[PDB]
Amino acid sequence: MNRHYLITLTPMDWFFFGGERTLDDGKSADYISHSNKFPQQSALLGMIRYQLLKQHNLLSQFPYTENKPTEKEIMKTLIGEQSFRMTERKAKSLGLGVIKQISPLMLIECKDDTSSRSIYFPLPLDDGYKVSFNETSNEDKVFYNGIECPIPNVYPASRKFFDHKTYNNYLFWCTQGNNQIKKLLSDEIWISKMQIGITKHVEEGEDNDKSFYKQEFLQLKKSFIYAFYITLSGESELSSDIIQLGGQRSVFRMEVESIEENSDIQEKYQTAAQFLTQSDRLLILSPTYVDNLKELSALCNFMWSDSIVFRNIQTTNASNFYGKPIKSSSKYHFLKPGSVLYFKQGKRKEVEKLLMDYTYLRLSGYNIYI
RNA sequence: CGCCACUUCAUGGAAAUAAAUCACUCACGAAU
Repeated sequence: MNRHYLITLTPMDWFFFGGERTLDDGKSADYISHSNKFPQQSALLGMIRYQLLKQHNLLSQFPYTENKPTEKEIMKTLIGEQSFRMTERKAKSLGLGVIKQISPLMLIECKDDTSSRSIYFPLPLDDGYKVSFNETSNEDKVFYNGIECPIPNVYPASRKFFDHKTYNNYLFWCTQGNNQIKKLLSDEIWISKMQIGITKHVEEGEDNDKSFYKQEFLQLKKSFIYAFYITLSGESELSSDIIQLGGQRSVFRMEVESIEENSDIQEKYQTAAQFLTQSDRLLILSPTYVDNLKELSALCNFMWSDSIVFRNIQTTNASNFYGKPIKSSSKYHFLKPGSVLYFKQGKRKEVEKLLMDYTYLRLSGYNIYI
């Protein structure tokens, strides 16, 4: 039937998950490139597809080449005809091969024990404060670009009011304790180094395009690994290997573990995130892509949200795999993890319906909440 | 007037003292 795996990635060296105004972008190519802390789920999909072809010896080698029909059909049945695409955001099927669903990438801490792994999540933006939202006729009201919404009274749940100077919840990641949420600073998880690189020969070149590039390489602290859950169609197999995930040939180690069958991985991820639940808000655990933010703000009053940029590399089975890849023509803005959507009385169901209507994005571990 | 010699052969003090003990300039430049 279907087969469920847990896939742990261990950084062998300093990795580089980059992208936005990255190098070789032109328009002041901006040699200084900073690494994103996580890869896009598209990178996860592509890595899975690349390794699936590696196991079956179906990769493209040598300069521009061709394909015979039967290997084309086996690539169809294994990986799919087309990469992760934003245009298929409302397709009810993943449009790929044996891959059905992947959980959002999760940060996992591996203590030196048989003891289980602690799952670390970004700290909710509302953690530490209470939002009361007093609404009995006009007593206070705010317009967000021309929409009526209640007033967000925010107090430190410890009265005073929200001092943005004290606000440091965006710098923390959380995990479950006995009954205390364990807060970890982002620096205690990711260490960064700036690298200076040049081309030695020196030929005719112009700045941002000849030499002298600086890249941010991230290292993940000792006992921390990246993980996700995958469902495969059952006629394939995933083998432990050494992978390339990210930019500048960032090399990782796959440990593929088979979890017991009949296990919906979405329920597993939500069980992991259960300790952050609050009855009055929806916690965004992974980037979300509501097609109308004004529509969402209609039913949510205070959206304690941030934004991340998403851009995808678009390739098919027959594409120049050695060349400037085709990037997604549109830049897609996603809701940062840890974002808080505060809804009206009731009305939770149709905002959840708006969030889950992107079933293709739900399957690629994006619009996940708790 | 005649005759005639012996003795002694460096001790004490001063044995280095003071002034200068590194100074100025350059402390990275150009292309990338």
